[PDB]
Amino acid sequence: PQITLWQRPLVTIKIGGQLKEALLDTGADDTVLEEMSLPGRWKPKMIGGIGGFIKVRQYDQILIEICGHKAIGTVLVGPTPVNIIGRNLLTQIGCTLNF
Amino acid sequence: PQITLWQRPLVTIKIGGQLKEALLDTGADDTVLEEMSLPGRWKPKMIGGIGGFIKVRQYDQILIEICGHKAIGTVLVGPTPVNIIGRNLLTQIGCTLNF
Ligand SMILES: O=c1oc2c(c(O)c1[C@H](c1cccc(NS(=O)(=O)c3ccccc3)c1)C1CC1)CCCCCC2
Repeated sequence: PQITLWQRPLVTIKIGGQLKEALLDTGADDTVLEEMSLPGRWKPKMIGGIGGFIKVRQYDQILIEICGHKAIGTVLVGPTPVNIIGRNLLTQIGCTLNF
Repeated sequence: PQITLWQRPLVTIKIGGQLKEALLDTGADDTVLEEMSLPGRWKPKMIGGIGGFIKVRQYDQILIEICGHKAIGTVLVGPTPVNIIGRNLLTQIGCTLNF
């Protein structure tokens, strides 16, 4: 579809059988989500934001559906203010900027 | 124009007669710039994100040139790690997100 930016670009995602809400963020390289349980083993990571660094748990090859589109890649879990969909997954669904 | 997201979406902007490079961010409500001097009165504020809150100085009605287009709007000045162009200026040059 086409999304204008007069209000926050929020979308529904289906992950692990449940529906959740997330923000489409072109400035982020990675996808970051709130504290939840995921299958498999994990590895550690530090990412910096506008207010400092945070430690996160990294999970690879997770399936996640965004507005009917399917993607499979890395997802990070940690203390974030909202769920974030970043460039790593925006490229899989073929999303672009237009002005 | 159409921009892909295989790499970071960086652009050059002109403010206060100074050249700067910035990141197009659909997730940010406002525009936040690194510590610099601007003319006028300003009000202190707190904005939060990944990692916590930061204190900034808010200036209103600042003119900015972004990739050939003029725009007017609020600008927040403070210790952000990188220059960010948010939704309040992006809407003014009619940028949309498409997939
Ligand atoms: O915190 C972040 O860290 C980074 C990026 C990013 O897009 C954010 C976001 C952000 C940005 C600007 C202002 C606000 N604060 S706000 O008031 O505009 C806001 C508050 C809550 C929710 C959304 C927006 C929040 C966070 C919401 C996700 C990516 C770009 C590069 C910078 C470093 C990483």
